[PDB]
Amino acid sequence: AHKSEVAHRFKDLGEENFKALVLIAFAQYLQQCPFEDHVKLVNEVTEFAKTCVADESAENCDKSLHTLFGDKLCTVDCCAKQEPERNECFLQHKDDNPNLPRLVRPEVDVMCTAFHDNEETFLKKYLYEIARRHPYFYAPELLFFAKRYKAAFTECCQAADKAACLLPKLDELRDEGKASSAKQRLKCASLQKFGERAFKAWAVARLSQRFPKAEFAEVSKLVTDLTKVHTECCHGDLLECADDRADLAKYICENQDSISSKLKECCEKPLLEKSHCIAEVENDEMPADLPSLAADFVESKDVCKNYAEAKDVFLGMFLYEYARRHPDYSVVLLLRLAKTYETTLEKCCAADPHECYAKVFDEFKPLVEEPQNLIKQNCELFEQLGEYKFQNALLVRYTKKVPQVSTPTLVEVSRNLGKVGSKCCKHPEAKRMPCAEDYLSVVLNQLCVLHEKTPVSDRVTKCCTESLVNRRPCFSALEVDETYVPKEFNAETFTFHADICTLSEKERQIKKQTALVELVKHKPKATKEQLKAVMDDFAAFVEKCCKADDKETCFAEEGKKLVAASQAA
Repeated sequence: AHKSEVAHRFKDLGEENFKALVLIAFAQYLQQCPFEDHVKLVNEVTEFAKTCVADESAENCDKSLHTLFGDKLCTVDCCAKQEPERNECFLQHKDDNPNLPRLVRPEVDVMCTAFHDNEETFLKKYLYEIARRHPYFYAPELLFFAKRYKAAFTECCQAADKAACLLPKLDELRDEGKASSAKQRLKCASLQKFGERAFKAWAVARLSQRFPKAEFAEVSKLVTDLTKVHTECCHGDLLECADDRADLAKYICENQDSISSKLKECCEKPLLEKSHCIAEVENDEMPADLPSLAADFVESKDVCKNYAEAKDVFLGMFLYEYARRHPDYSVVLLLRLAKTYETTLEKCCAADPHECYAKVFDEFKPLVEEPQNLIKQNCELFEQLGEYKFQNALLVRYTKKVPQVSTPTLVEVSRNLGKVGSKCCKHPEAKRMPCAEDYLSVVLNQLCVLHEKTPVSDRVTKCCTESLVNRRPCFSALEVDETYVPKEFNAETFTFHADICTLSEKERQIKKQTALVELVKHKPKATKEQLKAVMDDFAAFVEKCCKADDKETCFAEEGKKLVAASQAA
């Protein structure tokens, strides 16, 4: 009996997780609102929520969570709209690249002092700042990040060397957070742009790979519940999303016996760690005697009838049975193979159907080989180059493909592309295609959503809108764009300053990679040798001025000589 929905979620979630998730919701709905205004609205909804728990029939306790949350957000556009369209307004204002200050961390002493001052406020500020910069962050998972963040401060602020303790695990939480955010961003793009059916296929493939002993009926139930959780989170219904995720972890842990032998120690963890664990569990071992797919899906005389009479269950079963047998294939490849199976059946069943669809698996061969070769070639390139130089190679390659894309986006995307080598090439080859290609889908989706805000490349739009599961081959097949009009060297392109001499290795790299993008934009048809000449000359230029007696003056004078020697080469 859910008479009051805010009381229902408050009871299910507990006060602490309830008010954290309301804060996340508000910061993702209005990314530009100051922290103090948000905390004020959160405390008010929490106090009102308590009245509802005290009396579900009290005034306004029957209101939808959107009506209640939107009303408080509108106490500080969308606010002129009624609550079927007001929520859609808020959601659609979400900004993947908000114009917000770069979050710089102060000295370790200053942080530990602010933490000891008010631990609750310190943690709220962490939630607020991450959620406003990542408006699709998987909300229950952000609660896990905040728990680990607090634990790092609790422990390390009482150590002898507080920075030697604290900073490595903050940096790990920061990097892990941006990876988690990108992964969830792909789920939200899948659901919002390509619909529930696309996400459900994705979930069937992913869960069948991980839980290959599970029966189809079990996988389907898990897929239905998982789709509901992410539909809610991606639609900003964060309290429901977190509640249903906990129910799902509970269901899975109550049914390990029929799902996976690998869930044993995930299901012993506390609430948040348990759900985090299940979502990252290693694939279970597949059952030993699995029959060839050919019998039921290729060589039965009933394929066309079953495909016509029971299309969704039939193709779902095909994907389940194919994916559970192929932990070595990427998820997007399995979805490609499922689409190919479906299209071949549509053609064959309308034409000797039995002879036609007897050869369906023969079309899978080129689809399987293309990613295998892509990964083999790039992993050996990564072997001889290393992460940084591999990034440089991909940066040039992708700038040539889509030169209209903004330089910061090209730099961030390509650096993330390069990290696939350190992430996946080291793995044994069996796990290497799912590692590499499913991570590429996350990073290309970052390109898609960063570009969608300010569209400039027709080919990016084309690859991003045509077909989710074909995106990576789409981008891989692009060659150098001959229609781009090259950029002229201007003042913003170059002219370097003495601040470059003391940057972190990471910021030094980013600034050199930024310059690399710009001179590719200047001559998109430049060969590797020409790019290397100009970049070594820029390198020679940065070392001379950094160690000159008079920095900033060297940078101004030789900086003009550099752009002159670059536009000449």
